[PDB]
Amino acid sequence: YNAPSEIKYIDVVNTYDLEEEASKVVPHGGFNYIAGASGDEWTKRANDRAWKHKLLYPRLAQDVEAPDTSTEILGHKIKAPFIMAPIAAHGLAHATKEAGTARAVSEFGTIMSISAYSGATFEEISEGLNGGPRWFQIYMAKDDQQNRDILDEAKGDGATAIILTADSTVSGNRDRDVKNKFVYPFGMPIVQRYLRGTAEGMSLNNIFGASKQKISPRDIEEIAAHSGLPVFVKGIQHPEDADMAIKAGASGIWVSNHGARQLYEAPGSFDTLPAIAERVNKRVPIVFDSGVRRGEHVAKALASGADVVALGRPVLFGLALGGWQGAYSVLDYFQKDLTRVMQLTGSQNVEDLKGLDLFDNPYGYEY
Amino acid sequence: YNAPSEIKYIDVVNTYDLEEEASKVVPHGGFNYIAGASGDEWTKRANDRAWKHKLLYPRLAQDVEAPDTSTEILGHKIKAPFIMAPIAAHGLAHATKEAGTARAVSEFGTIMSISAYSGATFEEISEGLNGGPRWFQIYMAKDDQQNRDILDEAKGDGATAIILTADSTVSGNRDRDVKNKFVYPFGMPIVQRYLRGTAEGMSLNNIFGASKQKISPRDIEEIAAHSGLPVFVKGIQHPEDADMAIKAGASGIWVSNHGARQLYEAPGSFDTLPAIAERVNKRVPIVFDSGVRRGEHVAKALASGADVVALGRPVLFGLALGGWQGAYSVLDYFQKDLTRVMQLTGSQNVEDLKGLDLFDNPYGYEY
Amino acid sequence: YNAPSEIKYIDVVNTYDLEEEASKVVPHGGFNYIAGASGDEWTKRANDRAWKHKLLYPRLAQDVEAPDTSTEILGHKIKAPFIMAPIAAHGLAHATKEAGTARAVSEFGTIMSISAYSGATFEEISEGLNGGPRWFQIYMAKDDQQNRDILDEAKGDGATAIILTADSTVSGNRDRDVKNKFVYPFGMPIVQRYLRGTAEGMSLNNIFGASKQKISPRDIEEIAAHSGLPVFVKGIQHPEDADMAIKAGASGIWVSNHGARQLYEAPGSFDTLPAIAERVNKRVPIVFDSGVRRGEHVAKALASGADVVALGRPVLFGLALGGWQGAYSVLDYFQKDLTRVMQLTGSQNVEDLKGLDLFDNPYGYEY
Amino acid sequence: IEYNAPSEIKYIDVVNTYDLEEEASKVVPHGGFNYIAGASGDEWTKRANDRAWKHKLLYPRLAQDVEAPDTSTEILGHKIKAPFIMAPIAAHGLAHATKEAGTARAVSEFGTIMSISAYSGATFEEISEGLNGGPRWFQIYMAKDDQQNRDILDEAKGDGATAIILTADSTVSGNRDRDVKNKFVYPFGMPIVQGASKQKISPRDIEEIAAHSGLPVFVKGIQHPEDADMAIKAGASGIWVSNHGARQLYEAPGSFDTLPAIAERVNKRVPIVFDSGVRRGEHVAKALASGADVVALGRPVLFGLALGGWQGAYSVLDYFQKDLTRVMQLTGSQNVEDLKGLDLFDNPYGYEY
Ligand SMILES: Cc1cc2nc3c(=O)[nH]c(=O)nc-3n(C[C@H](O)[C@H](O)[C@H](O)COP(=O)(O)O)c2cc1C
Ligand SMILES: Cc1cc2nc3c(=O)[nH]c(=O)nc-3n(C[C@H](O)[C@H](O)[C@H](O)COP(=O)(O)O)c2cc1C
Ligand SMILES: Cc1cc2nc3c(=O)[nH]c(=O)nc-3n(C[C@H](O)[C@H](O)[C@H](O)COP(=O)(O)O)c2cc1C
Ligand SMILES: Cc1cc2nc3c(=O)[nH]c(=O)nc-3n(C[C@H](O)[C@H](O)[C@H](O)COP(=O)(O)O)c2cc1C
Repeated sequence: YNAPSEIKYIDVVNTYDLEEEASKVVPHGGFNYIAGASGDEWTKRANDRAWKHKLLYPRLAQDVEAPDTSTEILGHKIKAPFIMAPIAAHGLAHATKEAGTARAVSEFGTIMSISAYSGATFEEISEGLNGGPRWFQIYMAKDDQQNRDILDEAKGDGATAIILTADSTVSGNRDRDVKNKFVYPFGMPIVQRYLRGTAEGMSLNNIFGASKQKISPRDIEEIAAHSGLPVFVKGIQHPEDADMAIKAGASGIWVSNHGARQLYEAPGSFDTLPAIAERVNKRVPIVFDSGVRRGEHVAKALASGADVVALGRPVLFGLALGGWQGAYSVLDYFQKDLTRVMQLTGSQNVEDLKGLDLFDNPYGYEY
Repeated sequence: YNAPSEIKYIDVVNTYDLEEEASKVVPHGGFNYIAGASGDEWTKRANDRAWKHKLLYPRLAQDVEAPDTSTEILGHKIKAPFIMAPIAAHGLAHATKEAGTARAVSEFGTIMSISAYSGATFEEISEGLNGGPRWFQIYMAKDDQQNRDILDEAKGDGATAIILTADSTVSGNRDRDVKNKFVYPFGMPIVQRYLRGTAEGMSLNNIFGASKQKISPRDIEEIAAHSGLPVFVKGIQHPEDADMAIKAGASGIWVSNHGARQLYEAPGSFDTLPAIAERVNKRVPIVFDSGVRRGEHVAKALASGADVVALGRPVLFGLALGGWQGAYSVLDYFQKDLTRVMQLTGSQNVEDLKGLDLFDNPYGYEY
Repeated sequence: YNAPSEIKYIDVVNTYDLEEEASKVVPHGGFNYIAGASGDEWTKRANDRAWKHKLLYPRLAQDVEAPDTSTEILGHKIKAPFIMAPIAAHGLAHATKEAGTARAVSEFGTIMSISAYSGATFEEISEGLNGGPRWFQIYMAKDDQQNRDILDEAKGDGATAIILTADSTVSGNRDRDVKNKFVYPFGMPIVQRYLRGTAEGMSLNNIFGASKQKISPRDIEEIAAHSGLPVFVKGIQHPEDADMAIKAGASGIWVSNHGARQLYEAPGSFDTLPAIAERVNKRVPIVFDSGVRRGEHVAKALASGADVVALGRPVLFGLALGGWQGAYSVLDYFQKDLTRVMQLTGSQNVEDLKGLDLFDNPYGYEY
Repeated sequence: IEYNAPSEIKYIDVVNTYDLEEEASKVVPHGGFNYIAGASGDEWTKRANDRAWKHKLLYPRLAQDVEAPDTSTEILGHKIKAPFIMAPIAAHGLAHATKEAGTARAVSEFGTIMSISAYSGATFEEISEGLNGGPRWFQIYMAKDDQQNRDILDEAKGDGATAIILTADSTVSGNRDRDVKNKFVYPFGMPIVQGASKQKISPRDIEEIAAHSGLPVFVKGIQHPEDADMAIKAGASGIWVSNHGARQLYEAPGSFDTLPAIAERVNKRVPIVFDSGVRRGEHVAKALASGADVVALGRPVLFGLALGGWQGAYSVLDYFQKDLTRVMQLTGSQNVEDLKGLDLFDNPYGYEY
C-alpha cells in the first residue's frame, strides 16, 4: 500500500483545492475512503452549503486591531477555537500516520483527538505529541471489561477527556467504499482485542458490526464513572439527545453528522446547531463539526452557539501532501483565515464571535 | 420483442444506477415506456426531490439492536413495510415477465399486486407466486358484467384485496412514448375481453380509452359489495378524495401519482402525503408510492403517515437485469437499507418509524 | 426575406419543441425577433417557470366523461377558453402571414386579435377570417385624428372589441434584435400614416417611438367613447392598474408582460394574476397571457382568476412550420391538451376549471 | 514593473454591461484584468451581489401620463445628470494607459461626480486635467500617523474635493483567490500617498475627519444598520452602502439585500449612496426605490475604460442613463423622486424561480 512519505509546508489558498491535490498522491481506495460520504453524497453537499444559510456582516469603525484567537476549554489553553477531530487510520493518507498529525497539532497548540480505530499505537502517537494535550475517542466493545481496559490505557497515555461517538452503531451507505471494495490495509492496534485478530483485510462494516450496537444512556453514565474523566457525546443532531446526554453525566456536547459519512438524507450539520445550543443553554461546552473549511465557518459556528469546532478532512489532505508540516500548514491557514474574519467583523477576541449578529438568507445556495 | 432472459442476482449499491444498467439490455421502446413520465418529466424529478424536504435525524444512545422490519397490513404478515406495485406488462422488462416478479416477491415475503394490464395469465402468475399473498388491481371496463367477471376470476386465483386505480381515466402525455410511437408487443389476457381484439399493437392511450372514463364513487361501493374484499382506492393526491373514498366504503387509501406518468405539472407525491394522512385520521390503512428509491424514503413515508410503501421501477429494472433473482436482489437491498436506517434513527421496529421527527428543509434540493 | 411557404398539418408533441424546429426554416433575424425577449431573458424564463409555483391535483371518482372546452366571452361562443393574441409582422414566420393565422383561428372557432403592426391590410386578413370574430389591437398614434381614423377602419372591418396595448410606450431592451441590427423587411399598412415613411427598414424602437408615449387614463375613456366598443387594457401586472382601467371605462383586463419582451427584471406574468383577479372581483372579464404552453397552464390560469388566455409564440412557430394548417395544429393541440387535463383534474366544463384547488410549491423550480 | 494596458481611445456600443467583462479580458493583461474582475473566496458573495436584484422585481405601470422622463438629480449641492456617480477605485492604469484621468474625463463630460481613491495611479494634477473643472470627492484610506491624514485631506481640499469618503471595510484585505493564485503584484506606485494602514479605526476617526476637513464625510462599506447609527452620530453627512464589490468580506450577503434595513434606520437623516453589483438601469431604479439616493458604478466603467479610454467609459455612463430612462418610462416614473416611491414585487423563489 503505497502511502506518501514526503514532508514539507504547503501553500493553502483555500482548503477545497487540497482534496483534488491529495487525490494525486494518495492510493485510490484510501483516498476515496477519506473523501467520500453516504449515498450520492447530498448530505455532504448540505454540510458545505449550510454555511450560506447564515451570512456574516462586515462591521466598520469597531476599534479593533490584531484580533486574538486564543481560547480555553476544560482548562486547556489553545491557540485557536478549533481542535483536531478523531479520524481513523491516518496511515491511509501518509506513512508517518497519526504521529504526523499529532506533531502538527501539538506544535500548532491545540488538542489532538485520538480515534479508537487509529492505525498507530498510543506509544507512537505520544512521541509525536510530546506532552501536548490529547482527548480519546472510543468506539465501544460489546464486552464491558474490554471498555474498562481501553479507557484505562487511554488515561495512562494522558488523555484529559473521553469522546463517545454514538452515531456509528452500523456503517453508513458509503457507495465509494462499496464500489472500490475497500478494506483496511493495516491493523488497528487499540481495538483489535475485540475484532480478535487483525483489522487488516476487514471492511468498515464488520468493524462497526463488532463494536457496540445497543448503546443506551447507561453507557454514558458508566464511562463517566470509570474513566473519572469528562465525557463528550459526539454525533448529535437532535436537541433531545443533548438533554439525554447531559442528564446521563456528559460534560460536553459534540454536534456532528460524522462529516456526512453516516446517516444519509439528513440535514447539514451547521443547520442543527442553533437548536442544540438553545437546548444546552450553556450547561456544558459545545464542540461543532462536519463541514468546516473556512475561517468564516469557525466564526459562524461560534456565533451560533459552538464554543469550539473540530477540523477533519482538510487536515488529512494537508497530511497527505506534506506530512506533519502539510497538516500544520492547514492549521496555520485556519488561524490566519479566522484572524482576517475577526478583523472585518469587529471581533477583538473569541467571545466577541460568539456574540455576532448573522444575516439570515432564506434563498439558500443559488440565492 | 427482444426481452432479456438471463437470470441472476446482482449487486445493488443503490437503485438509481439500475436505470442506466437496464437501458443497455432492454430494447428502446419498452425501456422508455418504463423509465419515462408525463411531459418533460419535471413531476417525476419532483417525486425524487420531495424526499429532500423532510430529513431524518440521527439518534444516539437509543438502546436499539437488530431492528425488526416486519409489519402487518389487512391480515398479512410481511417481512418489511413494502409491497410490490401494480405494474403492467413486465414482459417489456424480461422474458419471464410477471412470473419472475411474482417469484421474487413471494420468496422475499411480501404482497404482490397484479395489474389488470398484466402480460401474463392469472395461472402463470400463480406458478410464480407459489402460494404467496396477492392483491388484484383493476382497470375497470365500461360493461358491468365484465367487471364482475374479472373481479370473480381475481378472487378465484386468491386475491385478498382489490385495488381501484382511478387516476388513469385517460393517459398522461408521455412524450417518450409518443415520439417512439410505442405500442405493446404482446396481449393482455385479463382485459382483452373489452378491447378491439388483442392489446398487442395498441397504444396505452386507446387501452385506457376502452376502460371506464366516468368513474364515480358508486363504483367503489359496487366493487366492495360485489367482491366482498377490501378495496383500496389508488392515485390519490388530494385529501377530499381520501374522505370520499372512505365514505364510499374503501378499506384502504393508496397515495399515488402513478410514478409521475399521469397528470403533469403536479406535486411530488411525498409532499402530498401529510395532508392526506391527516384527513384519513387513522380510519383505514394507507399505502404510499411514487418515487421510493432508498431505505430513507421508506422511513420518511411511514413517519409522514403511511403504513407501508409500494415499490415500482426499481424492481422492474432489477427484473430486467436478472429475472426473479435480479428483482429479489432489489427487494433484499430495500430491506437491508431500511434496517440500517432504523438503527441510526433509533427505531427498534416499524411502529417506531411512524413516530419519527423530521427536519423541515425549506431550502429544497440545492440547499 | 425568405419566409416559409409550405402549408400542412404537423405533429405537436409539446409546444416547446416547435421553437427549435421553426429555427431551421425561419431567417435568423426574424426568428430571433420572434423568439427573444428583454435582457438575458430571465423574465421570459420566469414566465415559464411560474407555472411550477401552483401545481394541479389529480382528482378521482369525479364522475366526468368527455369534457367540454367550449366557453363564451363578451357574447362570443368559442371552442376553448383561449384566443389568439395580437402579434405583429406574421410575415416573418410565414408568407401567408396574418391571413394564414386568421384562417387557422377562424376554422378552429376562436377569436383573432389583429395587431396594429400587422403586415397584412384589413382586407387581406378579413379574407382568411371568412366572417370569424376579430378584436383590433391599437398602438396609439400621437395624433388624435389618426386614432379616430384607425378605430373607424377597425370597426368597419368588423372588430367587436378594442385592445389597448399600453405596456410599450418605449421598447423593451431586446438584446437579440440589437445584436442582429434587426429591422422589418416589409411595410405595416395600418400604422404607416404616423411613421415618417414605411415601417420597412425601421427598428421597433423608432416605430414604438412614433406611437404615443404619454398614454393617460383619458386615452381609455376616449377609445371607448369614439369606438362604442368594449375596450380591453393590455399589459397589466399591478392590481392598481386594473382599478384604474375599470375606473376609466375598460370592459376588460388583459394581464400580460408582453411575453417578457418589454420591462426586464420583472415577475413571471402568472405570479401577478391572483392579486389582479382579487382587485377586479368579477367586475369585468380577464384575459391572461405571457407564457402559455400547455393545457395545464390554461387550467391554472383559469383556476387563478382568468376567464380565457391568449396564445402567442407557439401559434407562430406553428405558422412557420405549416402556415394556416400548422397554426391550426397548435390550436387543436391546446384543445386536446386541456381536454386531458380537465378529465384528470375532474373538470366537466370550463366553469369547473375556475374553481380548482392548486397546490402551493414554495420550493419553486428546482424543488 | 512591466504593465501594458491598452491605449486605444474609442466609443463602443454597449448592449449590456455583462458582455464587457469578457470583451475586456481580451485586451487587458491577465494579472491586472483578474485583479479588477475577481473577488473573495470562490466569489459566491459577488454572485450574491448580482442575484439580489432578482429578489425585488419591477412592475410595469400603464396609463401613467408619462413622457421624456428626467434622470437629473441633486446631492449635497451637486447637480448631476443621473442618480449615479463614479465609485472610488484604485489603479485605473490596470485598465487603460490614460489611467484615472481617462475616467475623470468621461465622468466630467457626462456630468456627475468623480470619486478619487487615495491609492490612485495618478496625481491630483493629472486627474484635474481630465476633470476639467468638474466635481470631485476624495476617498481616504487612513494612515496610522495623524499628520499624514491631515496632510492628505488638506491636499484634497486643495484640488477642490467637495466631500470626503472614508472607506472602513478594508482594515485588512479580502481573501482574493485570483490575486494569490496569479501572484499578482501591484505594478505602479501611489503618488498621493507615501501596508501600515490604520487597523484600529474607531468612531472618533469620523469626528476628526469631519472636524479637520470641514467637508461632508461619507462612511463607506456599511452593510449593518447599527453602523449607520454609529456614523451619523459621529458626524457623517452621508452613508455609503457597499461591500466593496465583494473584494472584502466573504460569505456575506449581496449588498442590495442589506439596503432596506439600513434605509429604515437612517430615516433620511443623511443621503445614501449605494453600491456593489450595479449593472442595469433596472438596478439603479431598485436601489432608489429601496431607500438609496444615488448609486456608485465601478467594474463596468473600468471595463469600458479598458476597451476605449475616456470614450468607452463615457459610452457606459451614457448606456446607464438611457437604460434608466427606458425603465422610468415603463415603470411610470417621470423624475428621480418617483423612483424612490416605486412598489416592488417580492420574489421568495430566488434566482432560479
Ligand atoms: C476519513 C475519516 C475518518 C473518520 N474517523 C472517525 C473515527 O474513527 N471516529 C469518529 O468519532 N469520527 C470519525 N470521523 C468523523 C470526524 O470526527 C468528523 O466528524 C468529520 O471529519 C467532520 O467532517 P469534515 O471532516 O468534512 O469537516 C471521520 C471522518 C473522516 C472523514
Ligand atoms: C412501467 C409502469 C407500469 C405501471 N402500470 C400500472 C398499472 O398497470 N396499474 C396501476 O395501477 N399502476 C401502474 N403503475 C404505477 C405503479 O403502480 C406505481 O404507482 C409507480 O410505479 C410508483 O412510482 P415509482 O415506480 O417511480 O416509484 C405503473 C408504473 C410504471 C412505472
Ligand atoms: C413576435 C411577437 C410580436 C408581438 N407583437 C405584439 C403586438 O404587435 N401588439 C401587442 O399588443 N402584443 C404583441 N406581442 C405580445 C403578445 O400579445 C403576448 O402578450 C405574448 O406573445 C404572450 O407571450 P407568449 O407568446 O410567450 O405566450 C407580441 C409577442 C411576440 C412574441
Ligand atoms: C479593482 C477594484 C478596486 C477598488 N478600489 C477601491 C478603492 O481603492 N477604494 C474604495 O473605497 N473602493 C474600491 N473598490 C470598491 C468600489 O468603490 C465599489 O465599492 C465596487 O466597485 C462596487 O462593485 P461593482 O463595481 O462590482 O458594482 C474597488 C473595486 C474594484 C473592483
